[PDB]
This record gives sequence, structure tokens and C-alpha cells, in this order.
Amino acid sequence: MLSPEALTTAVDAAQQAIALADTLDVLARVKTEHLGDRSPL
RNA sequence: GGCCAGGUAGCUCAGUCGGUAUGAGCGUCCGCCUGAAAAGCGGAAGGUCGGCGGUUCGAUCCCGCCCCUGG
Repeated sequence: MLSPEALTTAVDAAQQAIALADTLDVLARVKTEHLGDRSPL
């Protein structure tokens, strides 16, 4: 699960959803899913 | 003077001498529910753990000065 290849796939969907965040409210949700305490990272 | 105890979520406070503060109660949001609510049940959001530095792959947790609280 640690695999740096699978690790890179996590930062991919993060920055992708971050770049696809159009509003500040969507970002706060995106930050929760990709940077919060329950995020895969 | 030099040593102590404290600073932690919106409020009142626990807790940790390195990888989750599974933080609590209340406060906020969603669902079931109701004409609409609340409780109840179920699901979530939110803290840069007092500031600035030092070490470490990584410090609320280990080192130094200071901000301010009763000692």
C-alpha cells in the first residue's frame, strides 16, 4: 500500500480535484477529501 | 531574581515525552422524522495544540528567547 507508484496516484487525484475546484466552497470540500484527517494521504 | 504550574475545536475543559488530538460535553451541518421544528437515532464539518527558531524522512510531544495567567 505504501508503494511510491500507488503513492503518486494519490497526489494525482488530489491536484486534479484541486484544479477542478471552481468555487471556494468546493475547495473546502476538496481539501477535506484529499488533505483532511480521513484523506488517503 | 532565578525556578514552577497553565495557553488545546465556536464555548467550558481533558489528553498525549515523534507517524490518529479515533478528544469529551455543548455549539454548527445533513439524513430519518415534522405542516415547519426539537428531542431521539444515524452520518459529517471545523483545531496550523501560545508566537519565533533548533533537531528529525516526519515534532502539540525534545532544546533556546519572548508574548500572558495565578503561583
